[PDB]
Amino acid sequence: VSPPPPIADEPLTVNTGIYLIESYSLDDCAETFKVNAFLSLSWKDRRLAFDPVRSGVRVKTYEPEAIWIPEIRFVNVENARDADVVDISVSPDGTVQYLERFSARVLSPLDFRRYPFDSQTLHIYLIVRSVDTRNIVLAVDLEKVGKNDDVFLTGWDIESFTAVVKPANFALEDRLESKLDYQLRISRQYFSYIPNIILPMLFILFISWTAFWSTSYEANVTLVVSTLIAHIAFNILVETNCPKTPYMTYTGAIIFMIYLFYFVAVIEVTVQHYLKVESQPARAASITRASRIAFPVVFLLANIILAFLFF
Amino acid sequence: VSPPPPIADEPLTVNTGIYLIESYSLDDCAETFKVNAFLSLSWKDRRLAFDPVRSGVRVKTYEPEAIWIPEIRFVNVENARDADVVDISVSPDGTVQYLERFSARVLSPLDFRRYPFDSQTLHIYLIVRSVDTRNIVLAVDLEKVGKNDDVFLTGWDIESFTAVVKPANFALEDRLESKLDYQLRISRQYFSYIPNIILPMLFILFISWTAFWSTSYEANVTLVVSTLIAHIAFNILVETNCPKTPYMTYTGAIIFMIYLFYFVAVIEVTVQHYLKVESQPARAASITRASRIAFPVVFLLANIILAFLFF
Amino acid sequence: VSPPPPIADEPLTVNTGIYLIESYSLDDCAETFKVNAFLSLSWKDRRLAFDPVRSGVRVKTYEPEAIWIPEIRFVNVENARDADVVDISVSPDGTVQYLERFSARVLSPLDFRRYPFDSQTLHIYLIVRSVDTRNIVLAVDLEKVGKNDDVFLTGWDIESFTAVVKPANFALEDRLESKLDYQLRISRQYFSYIPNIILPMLFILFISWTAFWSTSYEANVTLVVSTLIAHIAFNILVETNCPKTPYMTYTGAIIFMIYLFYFVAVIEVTVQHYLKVESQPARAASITRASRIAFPVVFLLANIILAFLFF
Amino acid sequence: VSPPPPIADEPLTVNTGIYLIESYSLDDCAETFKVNAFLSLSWKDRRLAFDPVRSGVRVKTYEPEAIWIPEIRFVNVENARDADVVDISVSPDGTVQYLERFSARVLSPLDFRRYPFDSQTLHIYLIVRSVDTRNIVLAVDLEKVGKNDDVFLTGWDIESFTAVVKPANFALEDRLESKLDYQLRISRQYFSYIPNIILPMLFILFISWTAFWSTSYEANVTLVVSTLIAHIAFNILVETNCPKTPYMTYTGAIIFMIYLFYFVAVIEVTVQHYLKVESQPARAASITRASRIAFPVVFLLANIILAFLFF
Amino acid sequence: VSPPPPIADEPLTVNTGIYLIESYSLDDCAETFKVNAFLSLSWKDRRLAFDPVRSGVRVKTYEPEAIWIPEIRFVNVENARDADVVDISVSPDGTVQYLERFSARVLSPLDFRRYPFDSQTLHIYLIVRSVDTRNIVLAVDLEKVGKNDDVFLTGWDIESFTAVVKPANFALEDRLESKLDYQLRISRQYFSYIPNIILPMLFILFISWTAFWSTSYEANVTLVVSTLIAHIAFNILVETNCPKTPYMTYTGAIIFMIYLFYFVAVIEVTVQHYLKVESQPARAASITRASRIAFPVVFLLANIILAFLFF
Ligand SMILES: [Cl-]
Ligand SMILES: [Cl-]
Ligand SMILES: [Cl-]
Ligand SMILES: [Cl-]
Ligand SMILES: [Cl-]
Ligand code: NA
Repeated sequence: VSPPPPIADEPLTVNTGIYLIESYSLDDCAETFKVNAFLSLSWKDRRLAFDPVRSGVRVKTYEPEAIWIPEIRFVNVENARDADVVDISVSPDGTVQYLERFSARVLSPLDFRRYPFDSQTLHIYLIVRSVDTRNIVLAVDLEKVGKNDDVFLTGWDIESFTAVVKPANFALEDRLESKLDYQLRISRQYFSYIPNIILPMLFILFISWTAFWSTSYEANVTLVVSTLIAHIAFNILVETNCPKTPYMTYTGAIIFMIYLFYFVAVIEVTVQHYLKVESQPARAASITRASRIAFPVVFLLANIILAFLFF
Repeated sequence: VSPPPPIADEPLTVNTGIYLIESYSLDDCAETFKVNAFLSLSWKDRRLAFDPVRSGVRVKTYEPEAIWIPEIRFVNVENARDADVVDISVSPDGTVQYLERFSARVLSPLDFRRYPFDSQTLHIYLIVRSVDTRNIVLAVDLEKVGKNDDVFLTGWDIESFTAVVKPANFALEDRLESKLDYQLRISRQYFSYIPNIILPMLFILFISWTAFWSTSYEANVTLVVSTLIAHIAFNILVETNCPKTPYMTYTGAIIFMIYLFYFVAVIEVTVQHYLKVESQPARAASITRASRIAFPVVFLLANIILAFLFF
Repeated sequence: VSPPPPIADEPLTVNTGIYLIESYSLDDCAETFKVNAFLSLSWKDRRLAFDPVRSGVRVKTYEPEAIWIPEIRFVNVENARDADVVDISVSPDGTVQYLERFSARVLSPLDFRRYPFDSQTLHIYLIVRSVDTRNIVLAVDLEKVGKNDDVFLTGWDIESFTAVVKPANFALEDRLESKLDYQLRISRQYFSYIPNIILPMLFILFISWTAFWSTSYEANVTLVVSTLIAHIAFNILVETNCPKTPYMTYTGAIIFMIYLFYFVAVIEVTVQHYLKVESQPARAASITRASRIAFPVVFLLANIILAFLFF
Repeated sequence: VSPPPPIADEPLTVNTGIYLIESYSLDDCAETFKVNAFLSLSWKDRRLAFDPVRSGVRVKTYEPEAIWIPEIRFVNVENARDADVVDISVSPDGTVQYLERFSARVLSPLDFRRYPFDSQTLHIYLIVRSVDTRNIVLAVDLEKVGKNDDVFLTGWDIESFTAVVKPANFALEDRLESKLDYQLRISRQYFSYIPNIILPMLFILFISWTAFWSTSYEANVTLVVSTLIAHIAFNILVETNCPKTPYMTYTGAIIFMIYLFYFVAVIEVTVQHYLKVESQPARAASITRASRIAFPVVFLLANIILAFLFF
Repeated sequence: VSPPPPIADEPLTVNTGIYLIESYSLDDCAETFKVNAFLSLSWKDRRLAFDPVRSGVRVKTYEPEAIWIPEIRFVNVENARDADVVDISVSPDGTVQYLERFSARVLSPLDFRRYPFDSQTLHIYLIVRSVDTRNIVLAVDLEKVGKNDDVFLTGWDIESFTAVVKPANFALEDRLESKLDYQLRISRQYFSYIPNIILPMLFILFISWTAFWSTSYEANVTLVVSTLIAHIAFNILVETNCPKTPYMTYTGAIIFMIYLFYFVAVIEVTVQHYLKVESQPARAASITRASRIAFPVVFLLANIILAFLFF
């Protein structure tokens, strides 16, 4: 089999559609997600045309091997998609209706800057390479683009599944490629992060601030250091959940800034003790009394500034 | 091969049955489980009919390629099922009896709200897409739906395996699709969670309450902070075991509430020390004495409340 | 190809044999193990009979596709076995000698009650489904059942590999099934658990009991809490190694009971301090002196009871 | 099919090109990366030559099985590449133009000496084995070597993708082989390591130095020991991120040297206490006062020497 | 196709050779390694013989399906090798020269007794089973056994790749099996273990010994218990790197023995405090003074004994 010939010099229009059946495995570290969907292809092959009155059959059904099917591939897949042809139907005028069910691991980058209050636009790129005989061009049949209502992605809210109707036609290795952009819009469900990471992290910090109502250096040292470790435990836990970035993330900024607070609290605790030993507890008392107000305020204002910069 | 033609205008009824041989790999985080079962299919194809007298056989055995077999797929599978045809039998009246043994990774959401005292309904959705020639509809042959007695799912009690007899018929890309719902009812074996997570977590909490019978700030600080840390160790362990959720879980609520108890115990320990230093140990004594009763009671009442809200 | 015909009304006897080449990957959490073995099959197909005079050769060699082969499957495999036909030999009378080399992940439950002093019986179930023409029945050729001397399973002692000679014939989905039980007997190598988990865990426990020869509440609180924490560290480690169970395990019982010891040691340490503060160190001295003897004994006695209940 | 025959005694020149579509999964521990690219091959096969006049076609398309294709393999792949033929075009002189899309896991060693400030040269080796008929030699068509602009590798900056134009021709198992070296130049994005590992690690060390402004042995012991533990937590985190090497890495050297600082700080803390107990706090005061300056300087100096040796 | 017939009653000699292209993924816990190599097979088939002068062609090239190839398998592979035939060449005399490129996961046990100063002998066993017609016997063509210079195995030094020239001929399931032993000799690169595990572990132990120059029970309890904890962290870390063994390993012995040192240090710290409280600090002073010398010596002597027993 060879491609359908052009009537006039026109490129072949392959109408495409992706219908999500399942979405799963959004790997933050790998910046990948798995998808199970219908891929619909539609193109006119005049060689396949027939008479409905005399043939008595409105639609003719073919096996993939029997006819010419355009070689459609995904740009951003890890391995080539696992596909199973559902149906091939030919209308009397020779319009072909291809339908396959596929599953693929899609590689699409994520912006972690606003984590865990981030939204993402996942991409699925369809592509066709033009043949020497004729040029192939992709189009979106919006009728055949959608998703099942039950499509869920654990820890995410699925906003929309749409296609950018205008293909990106360009030359690659002295031939035309026609690229389509399917978009899955999702927003992270930040709920869990509040009682699991954010609040426990704030409690340990506040516990270290009780050192401002204590004169016991040994006690204070213990408070600050111990709380500090725990901060370390949470900080590390996050790095694991997260992917390394060449930029700062929201949570990353909060976590880093909290380290400075522990460092300064240690300084205060050290200073207060030094003065007490040097028999000048009145200076020490002033610093400790200032610290009781300053820390919460600065910590609080600093957070405000950060949230402003990030949102 | 093409589908059996309709006598009158009727849709084709494909009788289905799933018999579980093996159940395994219930991944809580992935919300998936693996299954190994028999899939039985039965439909009438008049073109295949014969006379037992003329033929000298009361049954006819075909190879998949030889006859028309309905394209049955699973909706909620990760990848398309691994299937091996066991047998295809034809009765003299053109009644086809298809049997395959398959294995598949089924994606079915879980409700973690009552963890680890939760029960789940796992779903296996069978589907058939109608062809241009005729409409296909699924039915349940309850005689061919079951499970082996030895079917086990590690850390779960297998309640039942049943099918919702009435299919969910609907349009998808202008073709009728017949969807069937097979249900595997399971309930979690919470036993382990008592000596592994629940009791150790209560012991560390109770140990922090011994600070209410001590005047040593340094000793008290150590008691609360250390225990808090251990609680942190346990709190983190759970999140690894359990998926991030946009709702609170039972264990999650208990764990979060316990953080508040440590926070308040630190406040009490701080308050008691402050008064002792300000040469007013009679006030301190009252608060500490109140704390000894108040803590256990409030803790206990709060759990009662939570259990009420969750069950 | 169809099944061979009966010469009287008899069922077809398929003689089986499994010879283990390799056993590996015993996953305790998954309750699975991987196996690499020879599967030998023998049945008689009179339709394949030949005169060595005419054919030239005393034994004929066929390709699987060329002749009828009984559909033998494994019941308890995760996915269908990876098999490669080593040889298919036919003797003049039509006796077929089938040899394949396969590899499979077998799902077989484990009893953790006596961990790490447990022994297991791993099962490999062979099965055949009878056809409408004739009934198929499995048999064990004990001459072809065995294992290589070099067969090892990391962290386990391989006791025996035997077959239960009598098949389990039963009806399933209105057809007969002939099931065979191959057994791999193994016992855990508990050696490692002594210097890795058991002894370090006892040392930390005994370190806490040194609080019985101290009057320093602050030092005691450190000893008991710190050591307690370490126990926690070990406790979790086990849980990672082990599977959640609906029953208590030996190690699990020891670990849980040790928590009670820390809890009571904290009580003693609290009690002793309270009395010392209430200016009654003679009562405190009696309790501490009793504790020095009571603890080891009770701990010791308790272990005895536990070992008795478990073995 | 057999190889094209030599006109004169010349070896067959196969022109090659690799165009990266996707690069992902750079595993530091495994020293591997996954790639998805176009592989282009071009050679002259006179047997396939045709006259455009009598044929009426400027090009001819063939199925892989129909013609002779040189057996090109990758040297450094884990498993043989997953390839799909995109197009095979024959020009009138019999110049074959082959194009496949492949995906492969490439094994290429990494130099960790400058981690996380290291750059790497990833290699992809193309190879062809010469046949008994004629010698096969590889060449680079620089017009067909490149990468998509959107090619990204998480946590790395992609510098260049080039080919060493001159093949490495040599003998292997008594046949000549033509080897080509494709190079992917990348440099690590060290950004993250600063707020995640480097800075937290410096803060904990500096906190240990507050012991130089304290006379409380118990507070100092706690300060150093605790901080030391945190370092330990960070040290372990790294060796998990980072592969074991037979050489020292930059971060590894910093981490190891920091251990010496804790060890010496413990000695100082011990010495200072010993003197204080021996009723000679003037000596102790001198050592502590020296330590306040010495540590930062030595630490600071030590780093310069290290950074110098490593860069 | 059937096997080549014997001229005289001789068994068929299949000359073998394995040439390592790549060696990777040495999994200590799994006791496996992955290999990518050339497998060469050479045997003589008189049915395939031809005339050089008459034919004009020195060598004839066949497709695997066209001729008889001996069924060579690997004994110790997890799954059957992924093989791709590179070339089949027939000499006039009928000597066939087969060459495939394969990749396989080899299961070969490891001796951890001297870890991390251990050397291993990895095995690759080639096997052939005889047919009813004639007996097949393997031989090593040392000219075709080797490895690429660039073959590396992360964290290991590759010593040699050799073959035991004489096969192990034996009967299994009433047929001859000819087994060959290919050996990959490797020695572990212990460098990393010194600054990563060994030295940090010694530093924490020396820090515990500073308790011998302190009279502060509270400080000593902290020193010994904390450091002890750190030791635990390292001990556990090692357990993750290593596999459970039925024997003691070198590192395992060092780690276990170090626990005894902490246990005895706690006893000393307890004893010293008890005497101080009983108003007898002169006895306490003697024990502490003895301990300072004794611990290093015994620690040092015991280590010597251990190294002697292990090497
Ligand atoms: Cl694709
Ligand atoms: Cl399916
Ligand atoms: Cl099977
Ligand atoms: Cl390849
Ligand atoms: Cl093999
Ligand atoms: Na302390």
